[PDB]
Amino acid sequence: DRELAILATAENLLEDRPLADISVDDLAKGAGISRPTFYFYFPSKEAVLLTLLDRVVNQADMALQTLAENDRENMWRTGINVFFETFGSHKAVTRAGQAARATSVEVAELWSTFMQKWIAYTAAVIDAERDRGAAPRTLPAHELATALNLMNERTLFASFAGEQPSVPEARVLDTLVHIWVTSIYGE
Amino acid sequence: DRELAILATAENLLEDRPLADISVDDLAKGAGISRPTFYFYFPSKEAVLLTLLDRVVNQADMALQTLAENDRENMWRTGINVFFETFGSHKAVTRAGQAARATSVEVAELWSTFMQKWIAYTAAVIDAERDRGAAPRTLPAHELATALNLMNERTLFASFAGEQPSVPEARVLDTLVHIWVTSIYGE
Ligand SMILES: COc1ccc2nc(-c3noc(C4CCN(C(=O)CCC(F)(F)F)CC4)n3)sc2c1
Ligand SMILES: COc1ccc2nc(-c3noc(C4CCN(C(=O)CCC(F)(F)F)CC4)n3)sc2c1
Repeated sequence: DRELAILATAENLLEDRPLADISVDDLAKGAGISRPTFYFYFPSKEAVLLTLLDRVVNQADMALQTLAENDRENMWRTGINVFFETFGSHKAVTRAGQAARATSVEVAELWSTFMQKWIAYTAAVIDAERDRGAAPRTLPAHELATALNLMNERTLFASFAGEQPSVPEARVLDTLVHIWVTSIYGE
Repeated sequence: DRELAILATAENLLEDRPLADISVDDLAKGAGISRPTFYFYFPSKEAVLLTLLDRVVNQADMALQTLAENDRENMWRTGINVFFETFGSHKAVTRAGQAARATSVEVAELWSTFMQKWIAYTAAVIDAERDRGAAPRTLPAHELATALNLMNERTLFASFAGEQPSVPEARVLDTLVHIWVTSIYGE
């Protein structure tokens, strides 16, 4: 498709510079189409990013659903690793998509929809752990799930962007898993 | 000062709308000065926000220094509460300042400088807890401190903005304290 060519070009260019510094002409050129032909597939470069982010969050979400059809530390590590690997494989899209949350209501709403879904799935697993006697009844599961998921969002994305400060990318999985296991199973 | 009047006006208007929708004329008007007189004190509305954020982060930082000159759960709760109360007392400045991290290198660098300072202070306290035998030698203190501080940044600011998703503001302190105590003292 010309559609897939535009998406691949946008992902490539986002590795070099932000969306602000990519023109519809750059996207058309890389995709081997004219400018007006671009506007047939997407109303704006912003819509291209929204589509790229939607594919990445759906890939993470489908990978977590795959896990869910089947030791406590290794379970949480495997689950966190879906997001580490999936977002970690699409750092430029992840970075540009997180920035676009501030300027695009559609990007804000996509990110918010999936965060609510992943928080609800986390809380359901914590509740099942509590029901089976593996985890103590401490905080409300949904509030614990919210903070742990927000920690992961901020910590993954700071590490991938090499922000100062950040956990080094080679330490971020062990770091998050420790905090998830001690806070879910502790006291 | 006319300076203090501009800062107070900016903090007031940021409660109603974002910086983008506040003009130098609104700031001058509220401060009882002309437009050119405004430019005597500040080069831009962006500089006004940078100054407001600098005062708020310094107030938090001075309050934490005050604590530091003197049960483990209550210690961490008191320390987290400096940020909850200080930022919670300046929600409009906090919100606009966090958004400005994306568009102002000076705002990005202020926030990054103080986060490094608070992470280093957290890690020093964790290390002292380990040295005294109160906390086990688990993760590297500085990496644990980084993730817990990033959790607090994201969780406090989502709660204050009423984002979906967020921990309710009346639950956020208990939530963060649980995760800090179990991850610092656990295993
Ligand atoms: C085969 O058996 C298994 C194996 C693994 C496994 N993991 C499970 C799980 N439940 O909830 C979560 C979170 C989703 C959000 N999550 C995130 O980190 C979200 C990151 C973000 F997108 F938020 F930034 C972290 C894991 N994982 S159930 C399960 C069953
Ligand atoms: C009288 O005895 C006491 C009493 C309290 C007490 N608290 C201490 C402490 N050490 O590190 C921190 C963190 C700073 C960053 N922090 C944040 O939440 C930062 C929030 C952010 F700005 F990051 F968003 C959370 C507490 N607190 S030592 C101490 C000694």
